[PDB]
Amino acid sequence: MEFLKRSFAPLTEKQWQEIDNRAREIFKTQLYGRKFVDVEGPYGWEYAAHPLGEVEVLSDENEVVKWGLRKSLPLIELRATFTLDLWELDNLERGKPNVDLSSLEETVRKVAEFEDEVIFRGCEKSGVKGLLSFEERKIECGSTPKDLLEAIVRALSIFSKDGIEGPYTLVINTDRWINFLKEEAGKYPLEKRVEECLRGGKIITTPRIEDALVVSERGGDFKLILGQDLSIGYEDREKDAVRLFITETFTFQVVNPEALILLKF
Amino acid sequence: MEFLKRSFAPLTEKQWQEIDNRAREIFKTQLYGRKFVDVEGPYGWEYAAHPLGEVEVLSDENEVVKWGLRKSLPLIELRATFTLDLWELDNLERGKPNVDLSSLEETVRKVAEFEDEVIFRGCEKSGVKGLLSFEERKIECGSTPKDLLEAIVRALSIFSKDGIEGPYTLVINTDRWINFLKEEAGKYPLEKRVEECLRGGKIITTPRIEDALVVSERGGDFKLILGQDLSIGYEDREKDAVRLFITETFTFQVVNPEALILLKF
Amino acid sequence: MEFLKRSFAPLTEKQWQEIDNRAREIFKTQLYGRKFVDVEGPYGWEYAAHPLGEVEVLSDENEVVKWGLRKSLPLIELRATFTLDLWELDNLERGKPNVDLSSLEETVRKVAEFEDEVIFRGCEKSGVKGLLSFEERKIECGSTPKDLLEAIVRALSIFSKDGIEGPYTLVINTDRWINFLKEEAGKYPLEKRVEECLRGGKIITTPRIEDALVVSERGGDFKLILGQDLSIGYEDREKDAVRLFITETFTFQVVNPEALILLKF
Ligand SMILES: Cc1cc2nc3c(=O)[nH]c(=O)nc-3n(C[C@H](O)[C@H](O)[C@H](O)CO)c2cc1C
Ligand SMILES: Cc1cc2nc3c(=O)[nH]c(=O)nc-3n(C[C@H](O)[C@H](O)[C@H](O)CO)c2cc1C
Ligand SMILES: Cc1cc2nc3c(=O)[nH]c(=O)nc-3n(C[C@H](O)[C@H](O)[C@H](O)CO)c2cc1C
Repeated sequence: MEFLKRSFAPLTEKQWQEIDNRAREIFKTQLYGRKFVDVEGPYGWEYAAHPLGEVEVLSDENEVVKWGLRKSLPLIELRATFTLDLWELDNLERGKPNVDLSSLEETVRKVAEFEDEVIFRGCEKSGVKGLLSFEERKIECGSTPKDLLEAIVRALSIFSKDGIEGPYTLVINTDRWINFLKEEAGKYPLEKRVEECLRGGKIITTPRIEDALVVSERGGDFKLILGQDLSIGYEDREKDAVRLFITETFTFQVVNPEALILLKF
Repeated sequence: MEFLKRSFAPLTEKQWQEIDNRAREIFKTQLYGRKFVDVEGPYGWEYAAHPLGEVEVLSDENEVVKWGLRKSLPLIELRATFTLDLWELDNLERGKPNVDLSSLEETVRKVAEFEDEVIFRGCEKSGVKGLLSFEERKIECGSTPKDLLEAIVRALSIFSKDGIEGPYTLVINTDRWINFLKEEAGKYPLEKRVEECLRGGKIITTPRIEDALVVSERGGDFKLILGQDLSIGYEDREKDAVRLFITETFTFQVVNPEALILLKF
Repeated sequence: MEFLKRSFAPLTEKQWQEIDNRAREIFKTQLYGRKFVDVEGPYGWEYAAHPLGEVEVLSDENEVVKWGLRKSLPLIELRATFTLDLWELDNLERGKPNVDLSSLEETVRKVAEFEDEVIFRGCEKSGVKGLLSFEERKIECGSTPKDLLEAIVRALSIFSKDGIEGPYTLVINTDRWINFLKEEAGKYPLEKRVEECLRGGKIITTPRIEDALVVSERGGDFKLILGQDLSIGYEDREKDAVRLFITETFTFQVVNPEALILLKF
């Protein structure tokens, strides 16, 4: 990847490795969307659009030759920059085990948050529709631990009436889960009951939403399309610091809206 | 090519061959643009857009993460229909050499004219710019046969001052050429003089323009991009007739505007 | 060639190739002197002077030991600089076919003009004498197309009286050639007559002179001596631009002044 001009920066191999290994760890645990969707393999740094499969007509009614245009989806590209310090970085060659790298982490968190916002709520100027926008898949619930177990059993019937099968998964907030655990105290464990009602499912707690939703994981309903994965590169040299950046290119879409249910409580 | 539903029409092999061979001949001689441009090979019935290689910025000035969208060109698709007669078509099996096929020819001519209009004058709603739009490549001429020979020699100097080489070609109207031939009568032939001033070039007469232009043919300056070539297919059956159609998908662009000169007289 | 510090510039192989290929084309057609002289092979970046073969005496008349110094010609070295833009250059990796490179071309033209001026008119401070300085090889002509054909036939006799043979070539201005072509209109072609009078020669039109001259091309009368050919290198990096330069080292001389005739009209 020669468009990332790495070999013109005054660093060594050990310093490059130390920089990469720290960002990999945080990206592993802070990307919540990539836990239950599909990913389509990289195409390259020159890919530009993804086809939809239709045509719109722009000619009159009485003409002999008739014509129109094809339709597609554009990709999104991002870039974010930060700085580091050379004397502090150079203590690694004298044998120091712990070095200060706070700016890197602070930037990584914001990039992850930006990426999740599009999957959960969509983008207006690009023509993307998110999960929380389908308002014909909502059902009502209550505020006691009993209504949750009622609602799961009600949802599985609607799933069966449409032909959808496979393992099922629950995605829920964190404070509500803690409140439920506090309210149910001194009795049979609640995780066991929930997994038995799901018939061998899973629970995922996140701070990105405000209520709960239920999905199926047979495969082929939510797609994320990548051109280039997340990468780090070099920009310029200041008086006694260096400047680096992070980049990526992507888009997202939803195919079958019948494998998703929203709970309101 | 199974999207052209040919095998559901009540015809035989000889009738299909007779229909194809007549259209090929007229398409060979009525497509004037394809004589001096480049053609990029077919990509398929699902190709949708062609990339340009840029990005436009849509974020604010003070933000930490910045983003934009990629850019491309959409393709154009066309379709035209006509009808034929079964009893008249069926005399071919009794041994008749000449059959009436006038509607086919009348439709082929209009399709060819539509295709040439875009190359010579562009399309507003698709973002295409044509040859006659570059107004900084014009020079002046006169109305006598002497000024043409002066203008060619003047143009070759401007060609040499930019680094452009290769064989050269002249494209001119028809009535003006006939008038020049009438005005020069009883002297040395004019084609020989013109080709000697071009230093071994060629002359092309067409009814599509109104003046003359000079181009170079080294290769790599005018591109035509095809998805699917021109094809014939079947639609439905009327009381005692049949209905067929013609289709294609394409786009066009100009790379180096320095291999083109326009003459005004 | 390691004195051209190329590998310290933030560019890639494709960008270097794109920069070289454009300058080669313009240098090919804008160097007019190198069409009918001889070139002596490169000697290196350390060559400094070329010997003439004489000695001048600096001692008195009555002395017992007598001495002097040898004589030679010094070489000329040049350098010219320009700047380019990084974001615009970086669109080549996204797939763009046409990039802006105007400063390079504007500098190349001036370097070519500087080089031709020395061959055609000489240098005072270096001790070089040019072609248009030999005033004992001039003959007179007129302003009609007939006098040119008379003058060529007169010149070949003077050539034969000295022992000079070989193919012959005519070098002439451009506006005068166009005026001659306009004045001779409607008759036998003029290029054929001129080449027949030259007995199988060639014609070269240039904007560098004001009249015509006739030369012979048997070999060994006009020499151009090179130390290093034309080259491109890297200087420094500005805020968001880069700085590059062009260099060369040469000299020139005339051996036999009897293979050259000047026409005045
Ligand atoms: C013993 C010593 C070691 C130093 N080591 C480094 C170093 O590894 N990196 C660095 O950037 N500056 C270092 N400096 C400081 C450097 O000489 C200077 O302060 C700045 O590089 C420019 O003023 C060092 C200074 C001293 C006295
Ligand atoms: C001797 C004869 C031959 C015919 N051949 C054809 C034929 O080849 N194709 C056809 O469409 N109709 C043909 N017809 C006409 C057909 O029977 C009828 O007019 C229409 O097909 C429906 O009314 C023929 C009629 C006759 C009397
Ligand atoms: C999406 C995006 C892509 C960019 N690409 C480049 C680039 O390829 N080269 C460049 O010099 N600057 C680029 N810049 C601008 C760069 O971040 C910044 O403007 C200057 O490099 C220093 O301010 C880009 C900016 C954005 C937002």
